[PDB]
Amino acid sequence: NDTSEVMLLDTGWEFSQSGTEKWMPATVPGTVHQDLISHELLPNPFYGMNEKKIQWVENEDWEYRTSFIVSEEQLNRDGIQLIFEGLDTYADVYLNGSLLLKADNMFVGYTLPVKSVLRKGENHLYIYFHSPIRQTLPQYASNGFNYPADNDHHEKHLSVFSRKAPYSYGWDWGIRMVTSGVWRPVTLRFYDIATISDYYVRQLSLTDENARLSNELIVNQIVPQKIPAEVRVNVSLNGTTVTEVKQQVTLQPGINHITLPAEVTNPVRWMPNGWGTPTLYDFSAQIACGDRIVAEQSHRIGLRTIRVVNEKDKDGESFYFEVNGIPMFAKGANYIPQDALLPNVTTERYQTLFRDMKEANMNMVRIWGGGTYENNLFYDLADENGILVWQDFMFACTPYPSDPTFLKRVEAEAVYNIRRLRNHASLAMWCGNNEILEALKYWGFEKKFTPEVYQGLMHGYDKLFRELLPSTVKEFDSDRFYVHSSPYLANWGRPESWGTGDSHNWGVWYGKKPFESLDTDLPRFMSEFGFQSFPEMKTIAAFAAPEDYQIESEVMNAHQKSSIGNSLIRTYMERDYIIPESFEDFVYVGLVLQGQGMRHGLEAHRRNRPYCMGTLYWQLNDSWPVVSWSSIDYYGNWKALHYQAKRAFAPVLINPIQQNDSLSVYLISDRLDTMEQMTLEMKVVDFDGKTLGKKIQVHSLEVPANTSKCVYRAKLDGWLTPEDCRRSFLKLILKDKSGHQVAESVHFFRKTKDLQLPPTSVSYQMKQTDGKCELTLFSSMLAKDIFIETPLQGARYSDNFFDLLPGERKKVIITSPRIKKGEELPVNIKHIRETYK
Ligand SMILES: OC[C@@H]1[C@@H](O)[C@H](O)[C@H](O)c2[nH]c(CNc3ccccc3)c[n+]21
Ligand SMILES: [Br-]
Ligand SMILES: [Br-]
Ligand SMILES: [Br-]
Ligand SMILES: [Br-]
Ligand SMILES: [Br-]
Repeated sequence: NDTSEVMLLDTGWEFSQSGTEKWMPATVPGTVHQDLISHELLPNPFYGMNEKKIQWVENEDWEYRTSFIVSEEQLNRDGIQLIFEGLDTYADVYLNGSLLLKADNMFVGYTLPVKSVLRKGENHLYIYFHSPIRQTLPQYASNGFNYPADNDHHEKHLSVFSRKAPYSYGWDWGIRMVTSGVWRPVTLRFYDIATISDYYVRQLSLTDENARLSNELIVNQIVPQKIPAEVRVNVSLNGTTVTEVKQQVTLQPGINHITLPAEVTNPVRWMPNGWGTPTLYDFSAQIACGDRIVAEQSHRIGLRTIRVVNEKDKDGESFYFEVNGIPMFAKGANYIPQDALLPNVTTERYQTLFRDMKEANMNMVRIWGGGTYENNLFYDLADENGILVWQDFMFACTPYPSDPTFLKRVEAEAVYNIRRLRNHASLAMWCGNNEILEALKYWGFEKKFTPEVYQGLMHGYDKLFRELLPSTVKEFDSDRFYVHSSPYLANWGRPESWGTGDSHNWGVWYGKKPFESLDTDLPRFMSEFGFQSFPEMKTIAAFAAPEDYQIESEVMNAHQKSSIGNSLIRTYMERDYIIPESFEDFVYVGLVLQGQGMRHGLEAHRRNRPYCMGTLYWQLNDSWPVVSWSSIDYYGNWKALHYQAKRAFAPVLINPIQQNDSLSVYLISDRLDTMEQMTLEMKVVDFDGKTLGKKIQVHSLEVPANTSKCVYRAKLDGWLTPEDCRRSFLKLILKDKSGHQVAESVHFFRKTKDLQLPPTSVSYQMKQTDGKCELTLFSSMLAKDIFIETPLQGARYSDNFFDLLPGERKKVIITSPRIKKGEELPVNIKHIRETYK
């Protein structure tokens, strides 16, 4: 890119428990815990009851060291800069006898001038990590009260004192592994003249005819002389220059601010998943001094507008996203860290997770505030997949300190990550925290703390979430939306508040409300709602024994962290399904349950646009093997919920909704084009495959762009008897003028437990080659909610958790790199009727 040389300090690292004098090889970026595991100095933290057996680690201090060589030629470069993209958390960094840095915030990258401290030959780097617990014990003792952070799984709630990933201290789906280490890369850059400290491509305006941009560079010049330079910006698309601009300057020692306007005529816009291509331009800034390009930085840039509209209206206060001027109904999920040990998350795992969102027709992900500001790769993948990103700051569920030192650390991370992320097309909004305002209003505090301490907490809220964070966003990301808290007003126990802003409706699960309540309890935007399930058996076998297999054994409860657990799964299951006697069948039906109940809500929210303008379910993914609200387990396996979210988020959806012994059929489209001259066709089919009555035809339908509309209503009485309702289903297709199918749905008229399901044999043929299995499935009679189960971790399915309709063949492709020709894939097909006698 330029004349600099970058040395990655990713080898030759060793670590030691402080005070032992024993050193072992370590992997950096990494964690103390992984380094221990890799020498069998911890048990598999995820296996069994082993969580208690790993806790001692957080009490020790840990040292890391490496050495490296610098040449006489490198040492004579104008500048040499050591960069820590991440240190978790309290780290004293020494290089060749110099204390370079006393680090104290996991979420901040540190850039350090080191030329004057480096030596020709061997150079020695030592990092001392103070235990974040022992570091903060004296701070807690001075505080005189315990912050109410119930997800911090320790008697003393020390999490609140440290700018360290909240979930690391435990959460209601997570293991406590309070880890330390060099968690993101370390980089030594040898360079001449200057580095580009920041490059911000600021969009000033965008219309169909012109995008106007301001390229804002901050250049740190490291030599004593004034240096003539030319700044150049090249804008390209797919390798071809679109526009190019330049500016002469003379760079002064220290910081220089440079602004170059650029325009792209007839811009090709970045569109979200579902509405087109997520086009990205390549913007490259260079600093040229004489012949040499001494510094260069590039960003991929998406040209689009995002506006969050949050305005008083007749229904209360709206909360929705307008993308490229068009209201966009949000479809997605809440994202949590993908591992207890962040650096174990590989490039491949990030890529697969985005394939999983894109394939489920999502257009939004919330990076929830108990995790981390995600790495650059996460955002690059969001940009290239058309997925909008809601980014919480990293504060969740408790009030936090607001003393001057604490607020300076926070300001440092807010500036760092805002500048880090603000060039991403995907980045859509910032949210000050998760549930802290709700917590302060509703969760009991005025009777847990003195009135003085409670008042302090309330003024402390404002200092951080209503002043410091919104001011920082206004300064560094001024055209992006900020809201101080999610949910900002609406509270799930208070119906009167549901028309105001975004909701976390935990009436389902925590309030024990039936899934049917999601049809009536409607929000303006659902930013959280959820339901737990045990993960499938091959994941259970990664973490439990057949002994170790009851819903409330020590081990199952050890793998449940919500305030209840596993009893609640059984309670809800009983409402809708016959509860199976075996543990394996109970796991299967609980997957089915979570998928069917949650998709009922996803459909209610889309059906009720424009009152409701988004749904993000809790939660996408898992950080370890566990029972949780996730749609995808720790090993990448889609639960039923993920297949059902795909179906519910389909661009065009036929949604039959039955209430009060009556059926309505809604046609729901997130297409940018209107469909004309459409025909809905339906027919009742019993479980043996025989049609009941005649086909019903609704012709001449239009499905306008971005709308949900009722096209058919019929009372059940006079049409089907209670007996038929238990013994048949409705098949629904939507087709264009010429008979081409654009959508299909199936409807059942009774709860699954009330269906008279025939005993049946799902048979299959298989064609297996390397990487691939093609199965053809057949059953003469209905097989309900079939699960095609294979022991192969992370195998992918074209479909799963679907009703196999009577006498109707169904092709399913299974893929995995570990599918070998001639070593046939174990396949177990389960279905509802098989689970009881
Ligand atoms: O409990 C599941 C999820 C959480 O993991 C996550 O923090 C997410 O923001 C969230 N919000 C709630 C609702 N609020 C509470 C539930 C239980 C105890 C305290 C608060 C539930 N959940
Ligand atoms: Br330097
Ligand atoms: Br520097
Ligand atoms: Br300047
Ligand atoms: Br605010
Ligand atoms: Br009904």
